[PDB]
Amino acid sequence: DSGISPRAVWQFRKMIKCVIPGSDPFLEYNNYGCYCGLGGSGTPVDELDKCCQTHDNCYDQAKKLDSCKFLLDNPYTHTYSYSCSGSAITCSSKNKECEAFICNCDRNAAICFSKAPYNKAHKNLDTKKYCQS
Repeated sequence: DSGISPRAVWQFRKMIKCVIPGSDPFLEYNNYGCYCGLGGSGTPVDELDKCCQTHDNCYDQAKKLDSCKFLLDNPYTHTYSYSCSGSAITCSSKNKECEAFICNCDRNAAICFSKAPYNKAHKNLDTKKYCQS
């Protein structure tokens, strides 16, 4: 399997631009700390990492919904509709059950990330050293 995290799923890539400037900010939010990769272990290393853990937990909860089958197999399985004005992000009422749920996971993550300092030293942290459980 590709081992893709929620932060590589297609619509998250778009939504994160509501609050983080730049062309492809999603890349910054993959494989950072102990949790911004797929799953994770150990204690989150900073506030941004805590946001990732919660985002991961949110998608794990999503997996309990029957229409969330295949979620995280690749970036393209689920889409959804949202709008945003900075951190004012609205998940469209017309979203179906799984779509709505992951939109809300992404929204919560985007808002969390808008408040978390980006600590470059933690990008591709040595998880074998710092992320032991």
